[PDB]
Amino acid sequence: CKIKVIGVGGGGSNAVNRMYEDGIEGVELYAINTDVQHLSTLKVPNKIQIGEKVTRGLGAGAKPEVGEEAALEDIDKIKEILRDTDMVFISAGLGGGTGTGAAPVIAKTAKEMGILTVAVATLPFRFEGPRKMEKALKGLEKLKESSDAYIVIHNDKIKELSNRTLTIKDAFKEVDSVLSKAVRGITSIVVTPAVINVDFADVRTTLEEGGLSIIGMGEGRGDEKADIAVEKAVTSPLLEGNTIEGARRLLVTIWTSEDIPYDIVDEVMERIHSKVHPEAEIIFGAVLEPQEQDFIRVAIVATDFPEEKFQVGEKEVKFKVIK
Ligand SMILES: Nc1nc2c(nc(N3CCOCC3)n2[C@@H]2O[C@H](COP(=O)(O)OP(=O)(O)OP(=O)(O)O)[C@@H](O)[C@H]2O)c(=O)[nH]1
Ligand SMILES: [Mg+2]
Repeated sequence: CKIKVIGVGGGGSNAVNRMYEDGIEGVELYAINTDVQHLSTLKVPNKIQIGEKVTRGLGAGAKPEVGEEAALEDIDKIKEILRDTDMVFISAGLGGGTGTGAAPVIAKTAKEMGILTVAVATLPFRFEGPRKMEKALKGLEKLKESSDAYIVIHNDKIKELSNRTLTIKDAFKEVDSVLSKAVRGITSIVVTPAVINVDFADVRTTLEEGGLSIIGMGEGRGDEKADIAVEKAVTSPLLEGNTIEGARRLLVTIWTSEDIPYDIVDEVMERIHSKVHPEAEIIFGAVLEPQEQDFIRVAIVATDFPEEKFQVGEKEVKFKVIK
């Protein structure tokens, strides 16, 4: 199965860099940016500029329209990277110019090529201010038109669920860690020899035209680990306003330490089926978590919601038209 992960803009690129550092295997990684200095700092193996003419290699100045133009100008570069691909993850931090503006053009180009197109988009922290969030939400409306599924993660939910950080740098490292777990949990059950592999065909049937997608993760240790992990995952969505229990399709990854036998999945999946929608179609895989002991992590990607709505702080977000 040919899977690619494409980071778009600075934040998106940083998440893909973390995936590389975390040892993602069996996938080809790319970083796309209009800011050439930032590209030069990355360890991601494939580094691609867009927008030389409109930005001169100096970034998009927080203007999504310039990110969009950069992608359109260089749509040939994008098509070349997307050749011979089954699935692509498009990782973007929404709220700047390049991720916000270019991600929809890359997504549309992939989807028109028949590639299973999964956006992995963050919404900004509250400390980034109100204008970055407005721009993020406007861009998300274009990204959704262009994607099979769009996983939306609100950085404030990561902060709520994580240790206090003392630098903005460290706040973003926690975001990158979560995004990396989220993506590696899907890829590793398809393209690496796993505890329980899933067929790519099943990942496609789960995510194709799924639309808004929400993730929740939970860890469990010791004797009650299945119940603890499942309860935490289902009650810890990384986007508010649409409970994981209403989704009609779900993709579940069970990470297991080496000492936990595979049949832990029997109990996990019974508990998940009891908690979520009775008619949900759920596909699941299992993969090893190195360096852990007496441990599982349950990660749930929930999609195919009845309504493509969510909440950010005190704002209920709906889009104009759902295709
Ligand atoms: N995963 C992840 N996300 C990050 C990271 N850093 C940021 N920002 C980017 C903005 O400055 C503060 C930190 N972001 C987020 O990226 C969002 C977009 O910023 P950007 O990716 O730097 O912007 P761009 O797509 O490069 O657009 P430009 O061409 O610079 O206008 C921000 O709102 C942040 O929430 C990071 O290291 N990892
Ligand atoms: Mg930038």
